[PDB]
Amino acid sequence: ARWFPKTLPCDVTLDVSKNHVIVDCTDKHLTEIPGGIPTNTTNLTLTINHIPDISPASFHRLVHLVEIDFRCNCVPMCPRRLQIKPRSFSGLTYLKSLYLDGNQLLEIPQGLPPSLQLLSLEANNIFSIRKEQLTELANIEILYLGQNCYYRNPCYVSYSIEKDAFLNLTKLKVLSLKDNNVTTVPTVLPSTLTELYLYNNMIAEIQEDDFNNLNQLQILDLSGNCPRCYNAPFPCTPCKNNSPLQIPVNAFDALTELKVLRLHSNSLQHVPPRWFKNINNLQELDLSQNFLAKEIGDAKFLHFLPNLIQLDLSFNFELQVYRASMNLSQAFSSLKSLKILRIRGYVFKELKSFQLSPLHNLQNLEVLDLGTNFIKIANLSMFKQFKRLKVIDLSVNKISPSGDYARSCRFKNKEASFTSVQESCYKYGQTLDLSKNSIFFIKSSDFQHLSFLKCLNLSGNLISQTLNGSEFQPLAELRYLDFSNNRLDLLHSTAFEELRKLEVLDISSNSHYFQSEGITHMLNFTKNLKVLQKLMMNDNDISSSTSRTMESESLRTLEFRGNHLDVLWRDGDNRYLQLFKNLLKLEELDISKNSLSFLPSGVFDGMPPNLKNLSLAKNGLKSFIWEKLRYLKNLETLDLSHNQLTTVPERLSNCSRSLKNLILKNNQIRSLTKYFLQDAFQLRYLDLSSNKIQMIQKTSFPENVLNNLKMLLLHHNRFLCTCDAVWFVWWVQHTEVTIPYLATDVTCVGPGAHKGQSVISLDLYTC
Amino acid sequence: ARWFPKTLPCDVTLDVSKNHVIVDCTDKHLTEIPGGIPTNTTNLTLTINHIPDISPASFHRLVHLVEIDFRCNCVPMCPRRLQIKPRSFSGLTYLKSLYLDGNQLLEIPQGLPPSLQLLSLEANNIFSIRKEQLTELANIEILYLGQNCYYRNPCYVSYSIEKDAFLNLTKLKVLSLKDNNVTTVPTVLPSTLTELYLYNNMIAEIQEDDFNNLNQLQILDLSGNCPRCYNAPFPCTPCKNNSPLQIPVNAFDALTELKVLRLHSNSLQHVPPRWFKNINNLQELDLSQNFLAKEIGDAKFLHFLPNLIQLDLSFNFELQVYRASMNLSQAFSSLKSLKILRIRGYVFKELKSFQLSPLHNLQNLEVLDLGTNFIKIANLSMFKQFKRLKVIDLSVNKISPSGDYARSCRFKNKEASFTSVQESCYKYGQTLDLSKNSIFFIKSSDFQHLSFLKCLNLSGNLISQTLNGSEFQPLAELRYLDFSNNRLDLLHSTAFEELRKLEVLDISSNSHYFQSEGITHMLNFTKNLKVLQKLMMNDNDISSSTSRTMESESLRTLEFRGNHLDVLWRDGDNRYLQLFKNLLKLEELDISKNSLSFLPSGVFDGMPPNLKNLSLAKNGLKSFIWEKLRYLKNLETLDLSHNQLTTVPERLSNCSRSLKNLILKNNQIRSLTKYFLQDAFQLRYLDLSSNKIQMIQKTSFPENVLNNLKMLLLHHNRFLCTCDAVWFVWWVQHTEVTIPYLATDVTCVGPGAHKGQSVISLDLYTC
Ligand SMILES: *[C@@H]1O[C@H](CO)[C@@H](O[C@@H]2O[C@H](CO)[C@@H](O[C@@H]3O[C@H](CO[C@H]4O[C@H](CO)[C@@H](O)[C@H](O)[C@@H]4O)[C@@H](O)[C@H](O)[C@@H]3O)[C@H](O)[C@H]2NC(C)=O)[C@H](O)[C@H]1NC(C)=O
Ligand SMILES: *[C@@H]1O[C@H](CO)[C@@H](O[C@@H]2O[C@H](CO)[C@@H](O[C@@H]3O[C@H](CO[C@H]4O[C@H](CO)[C@@H](O)[C@H](O)[C@@H]4O)[C@@H](O)[C@H](O)[C@@H]3O)[C@H](O)[C@H]2NC(C)=O)[C@H](O)[C@H]1NC(C)=O
Ligand SMILES: *[C@@H]1O[C@H](CO)[C@@H](O[C@@H]2O[C@H](CO)[C@@H](O[C@@H]3O[C@H](CO)[C@@H](O)[C@H](O)[C@@H]3O)[C@H](O)[C@H]2NC(C)=O)[C@H](O)[C@H]1NC(C)=O
Ligand SMILES: *[C@@H]1O[C@H](CO)[C@@H](O[C@@H]2O[C@H](CO)[C@@H](O[C@@H]3O[C@H](CO)[C@@H](O)[C@H](O)[C@@H]3O)[C@H](O)[C@H]2NC(C)=O)[C@H](O)[C@H]1NC(C)=O
Ligand SMILES: *[C@@H]1O[C@H](CO)[C@@H](O[C@@H]2O[C@H](CO)[C@@H](O[C@@H]3O[C@H](CO)[C@@H](O)[C@H](O)[C@@H]3O)[C@H](O)[C@H]2NC(C)=O)[C@H](O)[C@H]1NC(C)=O
Ligand SMILES: *[C@@H]1O[C@H](CO)[C@@H](O[C@@H]2O[C@H](CO)[C@@H](O[C@@H]3O[C@H](CO)[C@@H](O)[C@H](O)[C@@H]3O)[C@H](O)[C@H]2NC(C)=O)[C@H](O)[C@H]1NC(C)=O
Ligand SMILES: *[C@@H]1O[C@H](CO)[C@@H](O[C@@H]2O[C@H](CO)[C@@H](O)[C@H](O)[C@H]2NC(C)=O)[C@H](O)[C@H]1NC(C)=O
Ligand SMILES: *[C@@H]1O[C@H](CO)[C@@H](O[C@@H]2O[C@H](CO)[C@@H](O)[C@H](O)[C@H]2NC(C)=O)[C@H](O)[C@H]1NC(C)=O
Ligand SMILES: *[C@@H]1O[C@H](CO)[C@@H](O[C@@H]2O[C@H](CO)[C@@H](O)[C@H](O)[C@H]2NC(C)=O)[C@H](O)[C@H]1NC(C)=O
Ligand SMILES: *[C@@H]1O[C@H](CO)[C@@H](O[C@@H]2O[C@H](CO)[C@@H](O)[C@H](O)[C@H]2NC(C)=O)[C@H](O)[C@H]1NC(C)=O
Ligand SMILES: *[C@@H]1O[C@H](CO)[C@@H](O[C@@H]2O[C@H](CO)[C@@H](O)[C@H](O)[C@H]2NC(C)=O)[C@H](O)[C@H]1NC(C)=O
Ligand SMILES: *[C@@H]1O[C@H](CO)[C@@H](O[C@@H]2O[C@H](CO)[C@@H](O)[C@H](O)[C@H]2NC(C)=O)[C@H](O)[C@H]1NC(C)=O
Ligand SMILES: *[C@@H]1O[C@H](CO)[C@@H](O[C@@H]2O[C@H](CO)[C@@H](O)[C@H](O)[C@H]2NC(C)=O)[C@H](O)[C@H]1NC(C)=O
Ligand SMILES: *[C@@H]1O[C@H](CO)[C@@H](O)[C@H](O)[C@H]1NC(C)=O
Ligand SMILES: *[C@@H]1O[C@H](CO)[C@@H](O)[C@H](O)[C@H]1NC(C)=O
Ligand SMILES: *[C@@H]1O[C@H](CO)[C@@H](O)[C@H](O)[C@H]1NC(C)=O
Ligand SMILES: *[C@@H]1O[C@H](CO)[C@@H](O)[C@H](O)[C@H]1NC(C)=O
Repeated sequence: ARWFPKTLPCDVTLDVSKNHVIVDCTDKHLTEIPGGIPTNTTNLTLTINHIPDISPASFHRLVHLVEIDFRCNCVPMCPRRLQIKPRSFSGLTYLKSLYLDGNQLLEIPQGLPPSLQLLSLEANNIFSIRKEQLTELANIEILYLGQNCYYRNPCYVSYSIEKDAFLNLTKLKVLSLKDNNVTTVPTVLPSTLTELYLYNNMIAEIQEDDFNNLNQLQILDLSGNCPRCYNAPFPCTPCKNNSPLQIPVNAFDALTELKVLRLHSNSLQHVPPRWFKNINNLQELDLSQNFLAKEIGDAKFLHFLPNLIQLDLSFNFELQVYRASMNLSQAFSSLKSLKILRIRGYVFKELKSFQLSPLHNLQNLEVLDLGTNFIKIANLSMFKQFKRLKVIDLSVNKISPSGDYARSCRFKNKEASFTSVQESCYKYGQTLDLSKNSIFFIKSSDFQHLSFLKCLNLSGNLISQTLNGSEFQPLAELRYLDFSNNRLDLLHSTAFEELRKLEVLDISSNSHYFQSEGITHMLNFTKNLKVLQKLMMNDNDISSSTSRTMESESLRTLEFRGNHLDVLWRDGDNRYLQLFKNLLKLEELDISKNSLSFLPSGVFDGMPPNLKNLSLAKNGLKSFIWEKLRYLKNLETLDLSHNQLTTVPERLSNCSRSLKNLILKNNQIRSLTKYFLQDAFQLRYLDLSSNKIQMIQKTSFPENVLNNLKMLLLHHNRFLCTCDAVWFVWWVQHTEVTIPYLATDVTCVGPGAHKGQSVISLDLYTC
Repeated sequence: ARWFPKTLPCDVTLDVSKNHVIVDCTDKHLTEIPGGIPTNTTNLTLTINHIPDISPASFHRLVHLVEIDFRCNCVPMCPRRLQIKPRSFSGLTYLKSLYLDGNQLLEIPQGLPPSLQLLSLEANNIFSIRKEQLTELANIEILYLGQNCYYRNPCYVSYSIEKDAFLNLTKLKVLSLKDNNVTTVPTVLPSTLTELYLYNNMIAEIQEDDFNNLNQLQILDLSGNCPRCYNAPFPCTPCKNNSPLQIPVNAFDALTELKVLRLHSNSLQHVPPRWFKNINNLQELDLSQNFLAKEIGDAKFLHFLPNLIQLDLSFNFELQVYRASMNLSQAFSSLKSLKILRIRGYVFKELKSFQLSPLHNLQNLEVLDLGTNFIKIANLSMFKQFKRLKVIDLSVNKISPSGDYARSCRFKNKEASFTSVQESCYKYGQTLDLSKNSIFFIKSSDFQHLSFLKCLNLSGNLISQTLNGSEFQPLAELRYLDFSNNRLDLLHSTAFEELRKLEVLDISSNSHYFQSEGITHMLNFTKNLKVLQKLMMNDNDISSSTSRTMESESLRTLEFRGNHLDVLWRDGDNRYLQLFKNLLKLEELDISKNSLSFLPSGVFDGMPPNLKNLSLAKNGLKSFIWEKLRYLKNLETLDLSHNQLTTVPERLSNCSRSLKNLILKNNQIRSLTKYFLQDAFQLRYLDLSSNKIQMIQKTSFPENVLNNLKMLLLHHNRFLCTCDAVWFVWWVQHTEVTIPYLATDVTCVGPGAHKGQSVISLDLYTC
C-alpha cells in the first residue's frame, strides 16, 4: 500500500493480488538504510552496499516485512565484518525469509523470530555448529550454511558439528553444507529432510547408519568428495592413494523416495548394483568425472533403474589411453524411461553403428550427448534409426567427411539444477549439432539418409567451399541451417537453392571471402529461397556486391551488422542505394556497426515499404537527416544509440507519423528543439540517456504527450540544476512517468555546491 | 667523394673500394628534387614522393650517376601521371640501371643513354610494344615490363606486341612479362635470353616454334595461364571448359640449358614424358596448383629427371574427393639428386609406412613437406628410416595420438625465387614440425624409435597435460622443444626432467593454467635441466608461483614478457624479490609488458650477478630509481622504451659504470639534468626520441663524451627553436655524431613562424 513514496532511491513494485510490496535497493552504494521506508512493504532488498552494521531501530517501525535480503554486504577492499546488535530481529513477527550471505559473520545471529522459515548464511566465517544457537531455529525449513570454508574463503579448520545438532529441527526440509570442509556427515539428521547438499566437501567415508532415518529424502548430493583432480583448474586435494569415496553396499537402504542422486567427481571405480536395490523411483543419476570407463562396458547396476530419466556419464576417460571405440554395455536397454544421456569425455577414435545398438530400443530417448570425444571416423548415416531423437550432439570432436561480487551475491534460487543451454535451433525439431568439427568440405553423399533433420549446426568447422546448389540435397526437410565461422564463397546465385523448406539461414563470420575485392558476391541468392524468414549475415565485412539488389518475397528479418555499408553507399555511387527495396515482406533491419559516417540522400526512399524495426547503433552518424523519415510509413522502433548525432529534429510529428520507440542512448546532444515533442501523440518510448543535454524547456515536453509515455530515460547526463529549470525540477518530482535511476544516476553538474545533487531531491525555495 | 654534405635530407653512404656513393631519399615527401646533390654520387634513390614531373635540368650536373630509382612516385589519391621531358636522360653517359615503376607512364620513355643495362617499367600503363621505341634499347640486358594490365591495374585491352619486337635486342638476358594480359608468346625472342617470365598471363596455347631459338634459356615461368580458379581469393578467369594449358610434346626441344621450370597453377591434367626428353639438366620443377592427382600415381615423366633438385606438387587435390591414402608412384625412386619434396594439398586420410617406400632410397633427400593434408592416422614410428632427413613437415593436418604502396615499391630484386621460411629450429638438426595438429595428450610410446630427433615443434596443438617427467622419454637427443599455444600444467617440478640434452625450451602462450590462482606453479623446474641455455615463457600471465626462486646453473637467456610481475612484486610482499637471483649464468632478461607501475626497492639486489641485457619496455614505469643500478656491475643494454618515466638520473656515471646502450624511446621526459652525461665515457649508444624534451644545455652534453657515441637519436620530439639553444643549434649542424632523421623527423615547435623548421637548416643571425 501507501502507493506514493517521497524520496526512496529504490524501485517499488505493488502486487494487490499477492499483497506484496517489493523494495529493491540493489547496487545503490547506500552507507545507511534510507529513511521514509514504507511500513506496508513485505520484501526488502539490501544487497551489495556499504552498510557498517545492523541496529534494532533499523526495522523498528517495519512489522509487515516477510523477506529481508542482505547478500554480499561486505565481500573480502571491505571494512571490518558486519556486527548485529542483540534483539535486532525479534520485532519482525511476520518475518519468514532472511538472507545474510557474504557478511563475514563469525557466529549464527541470535534473537531470530520463531516465524522464520528460510535462513541463508553462505560465504561467512561460521565453522562451528552447536545446538545452543540452533535451539531458536526450531521452526526453520530451509537452511543454507555452505561456502563457509573452502579454497575461495579459507578458514584452516575442519568443520565441527556437535552430536545431534540438527536432530531437533523437526520442520527442516532442505539442508546445504557445500564447500564447508566437512569431514563426517552430521548425524543424526532429522527424518523430515528432503534435499541434502553435502557436495564439495572432504568426506572420505560413509557409515551404514548415516542415512538410516532419512525416508522422505528426494535429492542427495555427494559430489567433490575425493574428487578427480587431474587437469583441475582450481585448487583441489585428491584423497590419499587416489582412494575412491568409500560407500557401503547397504548405504542407500532407508532411502525410498529418492529421485536425484549426484555422485559427480568422486573418483569412483565400481558401481555395485546393491546401491540401487531399494531406490526404485530414482529419476536423475549423475556419475560424471569418475573413473568408470571400465564400468560402462559392464554397467551391471543399470538393471535396477527402470524409471531413470537422466543419466550423466561425462568425462570418465582413462589417463594416457585412447580407446578405439565406445564400449556401451548391453544393459543400457533396460533404461525404458531414459530421456537424456550424456557420454561426453569418453574420448575414443571411431564410432560405429553397432556400438549404439543398446540405445535402439529406447522409445523415450530424446537427447544423446556425444560431444568432446575426439571422434575421428563417424558414419552419419547410422543416425537414420534415431528419428525419434530430438537433439543429437556431435560437438568439438574431430568428425571429418567420409573418405574413399561472488556467486552468493546473485541467484536467489541458491541450490538449483544445471539448466541446459537452450539453443535457438532446438525448437525447430531434430537437431544435429555438428559444430566445431573437422569437416572441411560438404558432400551430398555424407548427409544421405538424413531427410528427417529439421536443424543443422555447422558453426566453427572452417569450411572453404563454393556451393552451387547440390551439397545439401538430401536435407529436404531442413528448416534451420547454421554456417557461422566458416569460409563461404558466394560465387553463384544458386547457393542453398535445393533447401526448399529452409526458414532461417546464418552465414555470419564469413569475412574471409567477403573481404576480398573484385570477386563476384551474388547477394541475390535469397530469391530462390521461397519460405526464408530470417537471414543473419552479420560480421561479414561485406564491402562490394555484384548483384545490384537483394530479392526475397518472404524474408522478414535481416541482420546486416558489422559490415562495410559506407563503401557500398559511398558518395557518387548510387548503384546500391535500393539494395533492400525488393525485400517486400521485410519488417526488421539491423544495419549497425557499419562505420556509416553519414546517410546519403535516397537510401530512405530505397528502404522496404513494410519496414518496422530499424537499428543504426554504434555507427558514428555525424549528421542524420530527419525529414526523410516521412518515406517510411511503418517505422516504429528507430534506434540510433551509441552514435555521434548532435541535433534532434525540429518537429517529430512532421518527421514520422508512427514512430513510438525512439532511442538515442549514449549520444552527444547538448540541447533539444523548442517543439521536439509537439503533437507527437503516437510516441510511447523515448530515450535520451548518456547525453550532454543541459536543460529541458516546458514548450518542448508537453504533459499531454508525456502522460501516455510508458518509459523515459534521462540518466547519466550533464543536466545543470540552476534556477532556469524550475519547471523541469517541479515536473520531474510530480509526474508518474516511469523514469529509472531517478535518484541514483541522474545528478546535477552545478552550480558550485550542487555537484552530485539528486534532481528529485531538489527544492529551490529561493527560486 | 665530397664527404661533407650541407643540407641533404637523404642518407649518404661511401664505399671507397667500390667507388660508389649512395643517396637514399626513401619516404621523405619531397615535392621536388633537393638542391646541393653531390656530383660524385652513383646511386640515386627517389622512391615514393610527390614529384610532379622530370626535367632535363634535374640531372644536368650529375654525370657520374649509374643508378636512378623512381619506384612508386605516383600510386593510383595521386595527381596526373608523371611527364618526362624529351632528352631528360641523354646526359647520363655512365647510367647503367634505371627504375621507373609505379609512374603511370603511357609509353616507353625515349632518349635513354646507350649505356643502359637495366630498365624497369612495372606498374605502368604501357600495353603496346613496337620496335621503334625499342630500337634505342639495343644495349639493354634486363627488361621488366610486367604488371601493366591485370586485376589490380586494369587496362581492358589485351597486350599487343608487334612481330620481332625483341629480336634485335642482342644483349637481352632477362625478360619479364608477368600480369600483362598477354595472349600469345611474343615471337621471336632473342637467342641470348636466359630468364623468361611469362606467368600470370592469358596465354592459352603454345606453338611448337615458340622456343625454337632459345638455347641458353635457364629459367622459364608459365604460371597463371589457364589457372586453377577454385577457391581463389583473387579475381581470376578460368579458361573455357576448364581446358588446360595446351603445350605440345615437342615444345621444350631447343631448351638444353634449362634449369628452372615453373608450371604452377596451369590446370594441367597429364604430364607427358616427351616434354623432359631434351632437358636433362633440369634442377627445379614446379607443378603445384594443378589437377595432377591421378598423374602422381603414375608419374611416368619422373624417369627423365635424374638431376632434379626441387620438386613441388602442392595443392593438387580433387574436388569433392577425400583419398584414403597417398598414392606415390614407384617412379619416385629415379630422383637420385632430389633434395626438397613438397606434397602439400594432397589431402588424404591415412599415411602408412609402405606409402613412403619410393622415397626410402633417396640419399640426398633433406626436406619432406607434408603439411596441410588433413592426415588423420599417422604412425610416427615410420619415420625411423628417414634419419638422413633434415626437416619433416607434419603441419596443420589432423594427426592425433595413436589409439588402442605496392609490390614494386619495394624488393629491388624483382624476380626472385620463393625464399623458404627459415625457422629457428632448423639449425639444430633433424626437425619434426608437428605444429597445429590434433594431438591432445603425449605418450612415451608414440615418440618411440625417434631418438635421432634434435628438434620438435608442438605449437598450437592445445595439449592439456600435467607432465611429471616421463612423456618425452625416448627423445634422448632432443635439443629444441616448442610448446607454445598449449595448456601446460606445472604442478610438478620434475617436468622435462628426462630431456637431458635440451637447450631451448619454449612454453609461451600457456596462459590457461597460469591464470588460475591457488594452484601450484613449480617455477624451479629448470634446476634439473643441466644444459638449458634459453627459456622463453612469455605471454603466460604468470601471477603467482609456489617456488620462491628459480634455479638454473646454465640458463643464459630468459624471456618473461607479457606476464604479471606487479602482483609478484606487490608492495609488502618480499617473497619473490630474489626470483632471478639463483640464475648464476643468466645474461639477458626480457621482463617487459608486465604492467610494472614501479620497481620495489630490493629487486636490483636480487638480480643475477652476470646480467648484461635488461629490458623493461612497455611497462609503464611511473618512477624508476637510478641509484640502485650500481648493484648491477655488468649491465650494458638497459632498455626503458615506451615507458612513462619523467626524470633522468642526476649523474649517469654515478649510477652505472658499464652502461653503454641506454634506450628511452617513446618516453615522457621534459628536461635533462645539468650533469646527465658527466664523465660517462663508457657509453656508446643513447636514445631520447619521441619525448617531450624542450632544450639541451652545453654542460649536460660534453663533446668529449659525444665524440665516442656511435649513434644518438633526438627525433620526433618537442624541441623549441628559440634563442636560448644557440649552442645546441651550432653543435647539431657541426658534429659527426650519427643522428638519423636529422632533417625529416626532428622539427621545431616554435616560436611562431618557426613551426616545422629543420634544426639542421637553422641559422639565427639575430641571436
Ligand atoms: C517476497 O518474499 C516472499 C517470501 O518472503 C517470496 O515468496 C516465496 O516465493 C517462492 C517462489 O518464488 C516460493 O517458493 C515456492 O516453492 C515451492 C516448492 O517448489 C520447489 O521446487 C521448485 C522446482 O519444482 C523450485 O523451483 C522451488 O524453488 C522450490 O525449491 C513451489 O511449489 C511454490 O510454487 C513456490 O515456487 C516461496 O514458498 C515463497 N515464500 C513464502 C514464505 O511464501 C516472494 O517470491 C518474494 N518476492 C520477490 C519479488 O522477491
Ligand atoms: C648501386 O647501383 C649499382 C648499379 O648501378 C649496383 O650494382 C649492382 O649490384 C648487383 C648486386 O647487388 C649486381 O648484380 C649481380 O648479379 C650477378 C648475377 O647473379 C644473378 O643471380 C643471383 C642468384 O645466384 C641473383 O641474386 C642476382 O640478382 C642475379 O640475378 C652476380 O653474379 C653479381 O655478383 C651481382 O650480384 C649488378 O650487376 C650490379 N650492377 C652493375 C651495373 O654492376 C649496386 O648494387 C647499387 N648499390 C646500392 C647500395 O643500391
Ligand atoms: C580444511 O580443514 C583441514 C583440516 O585438517 C585444513 O588442513 C589444515 O590446514 C592448516 C593450514 O594450512 C594446517 O596448518 C599448518 O600446520 C603446519 C605444521 O604442521 C604449519 O607449518 C603451517 O604453516 C600451517 O599452520 C594444518 O596442518 C592442516 N591440517 C592437517 C591435518 O593437515 C585445511 O586447511 C582446511 N581447508 C581450508 C580451505 O581451510
Ligand atoms: C551452433 O554451435 C555453436 C557452438 O557450439 C554455438 O555457438 C555458441 O553459442 C553459445 C550460446 O549462444 C555461446 O555462448 C555464449 O557465449 C557468450 C560469449 O561469446 C556469452 O557472453 C554468453 O553468455 C553465452 O555463454 C557460445 O559463445 C557460442 N560459441 C561460439 C564459438 O560462437 C551456436 O549458438 C550454435 N547454433 C545454434 C543455432 O544452436
Ligand atoms: C585483358 O584483355 C581482355 C581482352 O579481351 C579484356 O577483355 C575485355 O574486357 C573489356 C572490359 O570489360 C570488354 O569490354 C566490354 O564490352 C561489353 C560489350 O561486349 C560492354 O558491355 C562492357 O561494358 C565492356 O566495355 C571486352 O569485351 C573484353 N574482351 C572480350 C574479348 O571479351 C580484359 O578486360 C583484360 N583484362 C584486364 C584486367 O584489363
Ligand atoms: C612451430 O610452428 C609454428 C606454426 O607452424 C610456428 O609459428 C609461426 O611462426 C612464423 C614464423 O615466425 C610466424 O610467421 C610470422 O607471423 C607474424 C604475424 O604473427 C608476421 O608478422 C611475420 O612476418 C611472420 O610471417 C607465424 O605467425 C607463426 N604462427 C603462429 C600460429 O604463431 C613456430 O615458429 C614454429 N616454431 C619453431 C621453433 O620453428
Ligand atoms: C567391453 O567391456 C566389457 C566389460 O568390461 C568387456 O568384457 C570383459 O572383458 C574382459 C577382457 O577380455 C574379460 O576379462 C571380462 O571377463 C569381460 N567381462 C564381461 C562381463 O564380458 C569387453 O571385453 C569390452 N569390449 C571391448 C571391445 O572393449
Ligand atoms: C554409412 O552407412 C551407409 C548405410 O549403412 C552406407 O551406405 C551404403 O552405401 C553402399 C554404396 O553406396 C551401398 O551399396 C549400400 O547399400 C549402402 N547401405 C545401405 C544400408 O543402403 C555408407 O556406405 C556408409 N558410409 C561409409 C563411408 O562406409
Ligand atoms: C554444381 O557443382 C557440382 C560439382 O562440380 C557439379 O557436378 C559436376 O558437374 C559436371 C558437369 O556436369 C560433371 O562433369 C561432374 O561429374 C559433376 N560432379 C559430380 C561429383 O557429380 C554440378 O553439375 C553443378 N551444378 C550446377 C547446376 O552448376
Ligand atoms: C543475381 O544477379 C546477377 C547479376 O548481378 C545475375 O547474373 C546474371 O544472370 C543473367 C541471366 O543468366 C546473365 O545474362 C548475366 O550475364 C548475369 N550477370 C552476371 C554479372 O553474372 C544472376 O542471374 C542473379 N540471380 C538471381 C537468382 O536473380
Ligand atoms: C595409384 O595410381 C596408379 C596410377 O594411376 C593406379 O594404377 C592404375 O589403376 C587404374 C584403376 O585400377 C587402372 O585402370 C590403371 O591401368 C592403373 N595403371 C597402372 C600404371 O597401374 C593405382 O591403382 C593407384 N592405386 C591406388 C591404391 O589408388
Ligand atoms: C607403429 O610402427 C611400429 C613399428 O613398425 C609399431 O611397433 C610395434 O609394436 C608392437 C607392440 O608394441 C611390437 O610387437 C612390434 O615389434 C613393434 N614393431 C617393431 C618393428 O618393432 C607400432 O605398434 C606402430 N603403431 C601402431 C599404433 O600400430
Ligand atoms: C621446487 O620448490 C618446491 C617448493 O616450492 C619444492 O617442493 C618441496 O620439496 C620438498 C622436498 O621433497 C618437500 O619437503 C616440500 O614439502 C615441498 N614443498 C612443496 C610446497 O611442495 C620442490 O622440491 C622444488 N623442486 C626442485 C627441483 O628444487
Ligand atoms: C522491434 O524490436 C524490438 C527489439 O527489442 C522489439 O522489442 C519490438 O517488439 C520490435 N517491434 C516489432 C513490431 O517487431
Ligand atoms: C510541419 O508541420 C506543420 C503543421 O502540421 C505543417 O504545416 C508544415 O507543412 C510541416 N512542415 C514540414 C516540412 O513537414
Ligand atoms: C643485448 O641485446 C641487444 C638486442 O638487440 C643486442 O644487440 C646486444 O648484442 C646484446 N648484448 C649482449 C652483450 O648480448
Ligand atoms: C657522485 O659522484 C661523485 C664524483 O665521483 C662522488 O664524489 C659522489 O660520492 C657520488 N655520489 C653518489 C651518490 O654516488
